[PDB]
Amino acid sequence: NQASVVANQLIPINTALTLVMMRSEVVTPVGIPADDIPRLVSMQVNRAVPLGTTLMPDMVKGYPP
Repeated sequence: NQASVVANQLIPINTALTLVMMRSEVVTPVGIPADDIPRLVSMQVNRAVPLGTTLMPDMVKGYPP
């Protein structure tokens, strides 16, 4: 029942995250926790993230839990 951040649209490379890009969903494997969505705003991804992909810690520049 742990929810993760999932891409609500394709997120292009080297693009700053906004709220409309991030939804929460119970997926496996588990990625960045959904509660970290506010922290992620304005952070950039280091690769394109397709629609429906779980955001993982290694995808986000500067992310540490």
